[PDB]
Parts: sequence; C-alpha cells; structure tokens
Amino acid sequence: SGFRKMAFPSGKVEGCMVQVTCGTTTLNGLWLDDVVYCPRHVICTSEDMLNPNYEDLLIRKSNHNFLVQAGNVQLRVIGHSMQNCVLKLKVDTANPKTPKYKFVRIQPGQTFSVLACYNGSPSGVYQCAMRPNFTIKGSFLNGSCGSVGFNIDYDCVSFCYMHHMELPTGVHAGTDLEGNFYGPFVDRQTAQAAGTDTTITVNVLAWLYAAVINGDRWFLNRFTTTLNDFNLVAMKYNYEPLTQDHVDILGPLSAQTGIAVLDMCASLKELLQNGMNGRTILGSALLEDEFTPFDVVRQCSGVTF
Amino acid sequence: SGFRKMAFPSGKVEGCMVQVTCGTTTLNGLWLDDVVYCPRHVICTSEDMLNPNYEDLLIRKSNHNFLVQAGNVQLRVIGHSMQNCVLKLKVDTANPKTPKYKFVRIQPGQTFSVLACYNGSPSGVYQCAMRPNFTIKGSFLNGSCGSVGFNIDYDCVSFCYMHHMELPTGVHAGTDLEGNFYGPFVDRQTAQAAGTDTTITVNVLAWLYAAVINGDRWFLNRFTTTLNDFNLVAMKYNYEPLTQDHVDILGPLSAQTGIAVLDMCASLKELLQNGMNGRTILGSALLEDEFTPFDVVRQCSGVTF
Ligand SMILES: *[C@](O)(C(=O)NC1CC1)[C@H](CCC)NC(=O)[C@@H]1[C@H]2CCC[C@H]2CN1C(=O)[C@@H](NC(=O)[C@@H](NC(=O)c1cnccn1)C1CCCCC1)C(C)(C)C
Ligand SMILES: *[C@](O)(C(=O)NC1CC1)[C@H](CCC)NC(=O)[C@@H]1[C@H]2CCC[C@H]2CN1C(=O)[C@@H](NC(=O)[C@@H](NC(=O)c1cnccn1)C1CCCCC1)C(C)(C)C
Repeated sequence: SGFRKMAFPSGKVEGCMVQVTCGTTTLNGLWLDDVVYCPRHVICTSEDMLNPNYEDLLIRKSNHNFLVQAGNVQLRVIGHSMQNCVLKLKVDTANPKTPKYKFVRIQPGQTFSVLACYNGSPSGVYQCAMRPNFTIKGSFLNGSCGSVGFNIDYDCVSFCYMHHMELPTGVHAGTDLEGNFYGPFVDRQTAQAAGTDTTITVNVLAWLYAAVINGDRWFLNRFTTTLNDFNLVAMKYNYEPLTQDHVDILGPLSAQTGIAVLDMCASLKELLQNGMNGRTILGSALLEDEFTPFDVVRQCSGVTF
Repeated sequence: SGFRKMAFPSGKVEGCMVQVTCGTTTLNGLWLDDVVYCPRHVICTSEDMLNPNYEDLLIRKSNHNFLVQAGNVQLRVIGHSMQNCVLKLKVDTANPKTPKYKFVRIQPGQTFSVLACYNGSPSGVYQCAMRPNFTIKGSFLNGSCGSVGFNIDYDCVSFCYMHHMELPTGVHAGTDLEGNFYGPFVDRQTAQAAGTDTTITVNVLAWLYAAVINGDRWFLNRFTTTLNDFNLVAMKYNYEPLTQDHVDILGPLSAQTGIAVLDMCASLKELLQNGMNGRTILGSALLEDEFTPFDVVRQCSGVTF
C-alpha cells in the first residue's frame, strides 16, 4: 500500500534527448527516427522575441546554422522545416534508441511525466497535470526548453508536451509535438493571460478513492447528492463541473471500493463546505487534484511497462 | 522556476531489474555484473515466515531452485550465498547494461528515488525520504519486494535501498544493498514497532529556502534566535534537533538567498507556534520535510546526470 506522485520510468525517453544550438541559443531537442524536434524560438535573438516573423527568420537560416549533439556525437543536419511552433531538423542518422512512440494531445486535467533536461542531458523526472487553463506547474530553469512530457502505454511512449516558456506567475506553457500550444499562448514576448485556474474535480474524486483504498475513510458520510446539486456547490469553490463521462471513468474505482460515485461526491461536498477541521487525507491538508482515475487504478493495481 | 518532488532519471536502473522465482514466490532482483541481489525471504514459505532459520532453509536449496529471468532470457544460476538479509545469486552472464555503481548506506533524513517494479518490470519512479525512524512512506504492492532505491552522482548510481516489507501503519522497511535493515527490523512475521516518527528539521529549512528562491517570502520576519532556543521550541513539536552540521549544509542556500540560517529558523519557529493562518508555502498547507539541502540546490541550479 501507500500512494505517491509517481512518474513513468524515463529510460525510453532519455535515449531521445539531444542538444540543439542555433546562434547563441542552446536548448533541448527530441531525436526520433531521423528527425530532431525543438522549439522554433531557438532561431531568435533576444531582440527578435518581442515580435518575431518566424517564417522570415527561418528563411535566413541554413542547415549548417544548427548544431545537434547526441552525447559527444555531432549530428549533421540535412534539412529544416517548421510545423506550427516546433522546428523539425532532418539529420543524417536515425536514432537507434527510438522507441514505439506516438504524438498525442492531452486534454485539460490529464497527467503526464516530465523529463527535465539541460544541454540534452536529463536532470530529473516528475509528474504534472495539464491545468484546466492549459498551463502546467512544472520545475524548469533557463535551458530547459525542449524538455518533453510523456505517458507510457504498454511499450508505446505517447509524447504530449514540449516545454517553451514560463509565465510571470511561475507556471509553464508549451506545445504538443505537432507544435500547437496548449492554451491561448503564442511564442512572443508579450503579456498573455492564462485563464482562471480551477480545481480538477474528477481527479480529486479519484484521489479520495485512492484514500479509501489505503484505509483513510473518515470523510465518508451517510449523505448523497445528485450530480447537478454537486456541481452547484462545486462551482462556488472554483471546481470544474463534473460530467457524466467523468462519472463513467470513475466507475472502476467505485466498483472496487463499493462506494457509488455520487456518494463520494457527497463526501467531497461536505469537505468543501466545512473544511477538514485540521485533519488530513493521505497525509495532505489540501485536496489533491493531479491524479487521474487511471493513475489511481494503475498505482493501486500495479501496472508495469 | 517552480519546485517539484523530482526523482532521478531511472534509465540506468531499469536495465538492472530482473525477476527472481524460488518455489511459488516471485519477486524482483538487481542484476549488477554477474550477481543478482534479492531479498532472502524469497526462499521461505508462508509458514516459514513466523520464525525462519534462513541458514538452514538456504542449505536445503540448490542453484536450480532459483529461476532468474531478464526479459525473456532465462539466466542460469551457478552459485548462491547470503549476505545478511539479501541473497546473492551468481549467474553465468554479466549484465551488459551494468553502470558505474556503488552500494551506500544513507542516513535518516536523506532522500532517494525508488524504481517500483513488479515481475522484474518497472512500473514507476518516485522520490522518498528515509524517515528518522528508519521507515519510508513508499508506494508498494504485493510483488514489489526487491525494488531498489538509488541516487545518481555524475555517472555513478549509488544504490541505497532494497524493499522487503510493509508495516501495519502502511509504511515500508527494507535493507541497504549489503543486506542490513534500516531500523530495528528483522525479516520475520512478528509485531515490530517503528519508533516515534519525527519531522526532518533541516529539510523543512531547505524547503523554506526553496520557497524564498521561488518568491514565496511572506513567512520571513525580523526576529532571530539562537540554535538552542530554536531546538527548545522544535522538540516540543516533534521536530528533530538541528545540529551545527545541519547549519553548515544549509550554508549554500543561506549564501544564495542572503538569509542567515538562524534567521530562517526564527521564521520556522513562528510557523510552528502560530500555524500558517490558512496560507500556503509553495502551494502546500503543511511544512514539507522530504527535500534535503542538496536536493534544493540541485533543482534550483539545474544539475544534470
Ligand atoms: C527556453 O527557450 C530555453 O530554455 N532557452 C535556452 C536558455 C537558452 C526559454 C527558457 C525560459 C523558461 N524560454 C523562453 O526564453 C521563452 C521564449 C518564448 C516566448 C518568449 C521568449 C521568452 N520566454 C520566456 O519564457 C519568458 N517569459 C515571458 O517573456 C512571459 N512574458 C510576459 O509575461 C510579459 C509580460 N509583460 C510584457 C511582456 N511579456 C511569457 C511570454 C509568452 C506568453 C506567456 C508569458 C521568461 C521571462 C524568460 C521566463
Ligand atoms: C515481498 O516479499 C514481495 O513482494 N513478495 C512477492 C509477492 C511474492 C512481500 C510484499 C509485501 C509488501 N514482503 C513480505 O511478504 C514481507 C516478508 C518479510 C517479513 C515477513 C514477511 C511478510 N512481509 C510483509 O511485508 C507483511 N508485513 C508483516 O508481516 C508485518 N507484521 C506485523 O505487523 C505483525 C503484527 N502482529 C503480529 C505479526 N506480525 C511486518 C513484519 C516485519 C516487521 C515489521 C512488521 C505483509 C502483511 C505481507 C505486508
């Protein structure tokens, strides 16, 4: 037993990280087959970033303006193209450590593992959720751009995030591996608001199930609720509305514990309206919202990769 | 910026995990060079575990009683020996994926990454602290025994933990890689108390420094304190005493922020005596104690491996 914020094993992704330099800018790239993917702003100067014309800027570059290094091996770039906000560098060598992979776009509230890297070398791994406002609360320093987020399914690495930038609130924004930003953001150095952040209700319920599975039960009550009345209360506390599809994805945890989804929502309703009165759930004084229902099922049933 | 509970990249360790079967018991082993290490209780029946004579039990076993599998590859065991609480199986093949490694014994309050595995296959990675009472608050299910904890230094994997058992409070106990238990425990199915758990004071201070580095400063005050008077207050709240050597290891964070260690202790003293009054630090309502000073420096300066 026990319940931890657990990341996927990172080995498959480590073998894909490389260093990309253009001009005086060095960041990370992802080397899959014979293509290296990295943020397109590797091509800009400080000055360019206030209002860049990435089309015109990339036209001025040649293949030899890009130095890709995999370890001590300098890779030769044989072609460059732009796909939305990511640059794709064709190299003369396919990565032998390429895994079964796919590019996926995650939805708000889904979780992924981040392999934080600097100079093409991994520094650490952690689990994040895509917030409802399409930011992530990561840990990234200067040089971390091009670090990626991923999930594993059986043997297939699903890449879902590439890191691009930090907001003045300290949160992080980036793209999928097709180069489209999560959220309203554009890669230009201007003020760009993230929306209101809300709490990921379906994940809080998943975590309350995890708590029950681990023997923390004090918050279960005799009350129940309809889904509409639950949402009436939850929206007052800036929680995302719970949908019938969320109720269905919590089905496995409901069946395993014997606690109906709407009975768990009645427990969450009382926690919101009265607090925890100095008590904790799974050691935490705040309600946790960065575990999805599938995360709880994987961790409490022992799925391997 | 940002601050996350970050594990080391796990790739070097993944290539070392194998499955070990003896009788009807299957668990994980660690394959380094031509030796596989695993918990010695792989040799016991249910019935044996109330009072096992591991010497006599191992004498009854032969090399062929042990099935070691690395992927689909069945490894041939050519010799077996016991070192304290771990079994060492000699195999006819050195692991090609063996890294520069060493076995280390960590001290209470130090942190490490756990690669949780089942059937010799990794399921996930997370960061843990060795509690002052020599337990860890892990996430381990049936089949996770033989999973290992490790740190990385440059290119060297320092193995420090092998998982053996779970206590009725839900916490976990195991050995170093020389087979000696952390804490007072013995591998027998009897009631064995863990001592009082205390809060790792030097780590809380490290995390308050991390908060300052990330712009959370509301808890800084004009007060200061001697180290003895701080300890007088901290021991009332079941915090470990802070030593002059702890003060020295916080030196780097003090210098980087310009806040003397005893000034930060004065802030911690006020937090303990008055609470947070509904405020948070780095998003948490409770004081975090599972980041060491070196963990904070590595994460906020970007050390790679
Ligand atoms: C990344 O490219 C990298 O690791 N580079 C290696 C070291 C050489 C780098 C790392 C920072 C975490 N990312 C960036 O430099 C991005 C790029 C892409 C978008 C613009 C530039 C700057 N940048 C940033 O992350 C910055 N953040 C901002 O500029 C915010 N700007 C504002 O909030 C703002 C407010 N008022 C006026 C003007 N700007 C972002 C810009 C994009 C929309 C969200 C808000 C810094 C300051 C470097 C974190
Ligand atoms: C591990 O070997 C494994 O993964 N095996 C694979 C599936 C076949 C296995 C996994 C459990 C997390 N570990 C064990 O089975 C260990 C071994 C080593 C020590 C005894 C046995 C049983 N065991 C446990 O972890 C158990 N825990 C206990 O038996 C506690 N016992 C008591 O608290 C207690 C109280 N009153 C009377 C008698 N015992 C431990 C025993 C050791 C000292 C600390 C407390 C279970 C119940 C399986 C978690």
